[PDB]
Amino acid sequence: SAFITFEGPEGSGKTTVINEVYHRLVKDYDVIMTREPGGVPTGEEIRKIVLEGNDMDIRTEAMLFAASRREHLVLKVIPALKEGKVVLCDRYIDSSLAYQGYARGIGVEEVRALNEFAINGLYPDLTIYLNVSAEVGRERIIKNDQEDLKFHEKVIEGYQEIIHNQRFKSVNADQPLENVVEDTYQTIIKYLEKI
Amino acid sequence: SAFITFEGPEGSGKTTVINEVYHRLVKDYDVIMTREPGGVPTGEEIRKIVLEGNDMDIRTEAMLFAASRREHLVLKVIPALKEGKVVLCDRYIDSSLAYQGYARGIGVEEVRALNEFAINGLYPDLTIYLNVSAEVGRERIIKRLDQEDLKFHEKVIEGYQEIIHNESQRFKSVNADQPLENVVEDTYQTIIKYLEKI
Ligand SMILES: Cc1cn([C@H]2CCCN([C@@H](CC(C)C)c3ccc(C(=O)O)c(Oc4cccc(Cl)c4)c3F)C2)c(=O)[nH]c1=O
Ligand SMILES: Cc1cn([C@H]2CCCN([C@@H](CC(C)C)c3ccc(C(=O)O)c(Oc4cccc(Cl)c4)c3F)C2)c(=O)[nH]c1=O
Repeated sequence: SAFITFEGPEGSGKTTVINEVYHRLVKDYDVIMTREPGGVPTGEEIRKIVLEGNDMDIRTEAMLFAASRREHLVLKVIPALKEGKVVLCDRYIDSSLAYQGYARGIGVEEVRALNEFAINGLYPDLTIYLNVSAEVGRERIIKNDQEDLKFHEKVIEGYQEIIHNQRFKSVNADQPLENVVEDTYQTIIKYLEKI
Repeated sequence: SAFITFEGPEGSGKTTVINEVYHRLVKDYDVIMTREPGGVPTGEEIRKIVLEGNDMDIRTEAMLFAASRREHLVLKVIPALKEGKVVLCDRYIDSSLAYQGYARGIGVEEVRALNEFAINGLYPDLTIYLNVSAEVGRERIIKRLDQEDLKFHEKVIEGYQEIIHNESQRFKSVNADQPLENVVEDTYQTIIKYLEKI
């Protein structure tokens, strides 16, 4: 079994990368693709509260992302890992650290303590960080507003901080998407072939 | 002026909602309600080709929906917007993305390329998505369905979910699982808030 998370800002090619890597890994592994809340009923109800939120307090929002994360982990991820699956998970603890911790300004250490309560030591085996520059990410976002640009920059600064302070494998996401996919696939295969 | 589209699967109460919201808005705004082809002659003739189709190729069907869309946009929508009107439109690009792109399986990116050729930058100012769960929607549709109809209905909803996830800024999702009086009220309030923001 392997619990592989994928992290990055928007415009990092993360959607293309996880989907193409899934289509390649499925030939050899029992693999699933998921994202929180991932169809888990309690998580889905929590997601409704977050998305129906009118100017929700940022700490309440962080605690709801954390509760959705625990439900998804306990009812979807852990059962799949027990079946020996390779779990490809789009966003996990590091998204809360970059978005709630850094970009929203709650503080990375405070959001870490919250998320460590939520995951109770179940950190990923491998975390792919799609390392995109703010400028390349901006162009992909436009294809797919000073405040929006500044928020995108802060998310990237937050990710740069989290990795500055073992499971992380940084992939150059400024390359064309074909190369980002190949490098991510090779990084995952190298890990899985080591058990 | 404002160009407002309404989207949703069948069973979302979309017909009832737009007609009721339109009736209330008419008292206060220079507003019109339309849908494609909406009486535009070329659009009506294209509509006949689509509805008389005998197992029509899904790509041909998409191009005809896009051709009706442009004729309606050029002849009805754009002149009304130039006259300063609020235009309420029942189904637009996102219907093609969810139905032809996702549910019929041509591909959302391919159908978006087709429809961007048709609308030539005229995306809605606001799109109201009547967000119904597959289960409530099914129950409204019955107010049983075969396995092919349920699966198609579920794919349309999945498609809309994916389209709204990748382009949130334009969309305002209204909970359509609520009784229709509340869906009407939430939609009306969302629109008033937007129009007063102009
Ligand atoms: C996992 C994680 C993500 N993110 C960000 C990532 C960028 C997208 N962003 C929002 C944007 C919208 C509010 C405009 C966003 C976008 C889409 C959705 C949806 O599922 O449709 C969504 O809902 C969710 C998602 C996950 C859990 C719950 Cl409970 C609700 C959502 F929150 C959430 C954090 O900030 N922290 C985190 O831990
Ligand atoms: C705008 C749009 C809608 N839809 C769907 C939505 C659900 C209804 N659905 C059909 C069902 C019938 C075949 C049983 C359906 C139902 C009624 C009619 C009519 O006008 O009476 C109809 O004709 C049209 C409608 C619009 C343009 C043209 Cl050209 C022909 C029609 F197609 C069409 C797409 O799929 N893509 C799109 O872009």
